[PDB]
Amino acid sequence: MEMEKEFEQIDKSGSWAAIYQDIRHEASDFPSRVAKLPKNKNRNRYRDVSPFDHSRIKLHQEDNDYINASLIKMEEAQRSYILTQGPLPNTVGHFWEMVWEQKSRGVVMLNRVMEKGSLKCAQYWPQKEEKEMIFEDTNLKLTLISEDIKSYYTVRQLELENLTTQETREILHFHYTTWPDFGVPESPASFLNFLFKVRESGSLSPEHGPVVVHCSAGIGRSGTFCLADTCLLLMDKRKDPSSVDIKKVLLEMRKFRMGLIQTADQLRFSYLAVIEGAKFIM
Ligand SMILES: O=C1OC[C@@H]2N1[C@H]1CC[C@]2(O)CC1
Repeated sequence: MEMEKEFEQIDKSGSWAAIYQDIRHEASDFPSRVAKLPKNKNRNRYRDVSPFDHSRIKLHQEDNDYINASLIKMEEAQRSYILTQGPLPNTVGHFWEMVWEQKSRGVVMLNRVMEKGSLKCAQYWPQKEEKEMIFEDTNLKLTLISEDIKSYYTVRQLELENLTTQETREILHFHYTTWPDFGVPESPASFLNFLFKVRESGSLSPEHGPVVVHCSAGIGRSGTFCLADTCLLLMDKRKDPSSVDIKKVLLEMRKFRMGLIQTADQLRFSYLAVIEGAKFIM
């Protein structure tokens, strides 16, 4: 079925939970043996969210190459994404090592450091120009260059220096700051505006490594971001945009990381975002 009228048909019939459970039943199950090794316990935020072995990002290190991060490679859309958990106190150096080694231009953050009165990820970037951060375990230096605070999101320019080689690179930090502590946004308008700002920066384009996108677990809000982006790109590429099947795209993405889209409300919000976004594109 088309999307907008399939949407109204699920609303009128109140069957979002059943649709979402079907997706959960059909989703891929691949091994995640490296994630579960005892030496990696303090590298995982949640015991039930792990990268598959076949798609995990490897650190360029011989001691321990493990990070909780997955490469989502979308062949028809010609887009790739790295989805990862919010960094932990003992993985902030690994996080920036990955950004460096994968040649990423942009980092997309969809959570606040504290939500619901608890810490959802480490404070992993510097908050003042004159107070830079050094990660001694991976030999990187990170400096805040500029910050632009808007009503729904903040964009930061960062300098990452590989201290072994003295090479430097400019990284863009796109921070969506207004996702509610509970539920999903009422309108997709600010989320779509944010997506378009990330696109306009070059951070999603083939002349760079894959964008790094995270929330707390790296599957819920993060899944919504890449699902909406890929569906909109396919609607532009194809002769028949009504042939784009959001459930099929989501199942394709779940071949590369488990659990993408965590609730039926996040599934409905993803439909809403793609529907509204397709009208603005034209
Ligand atoms: O190989 C790809 O690339 C992208 C996904 N896919 C097939 C199935 C679902 C898609 O979204 C479109 C066709």
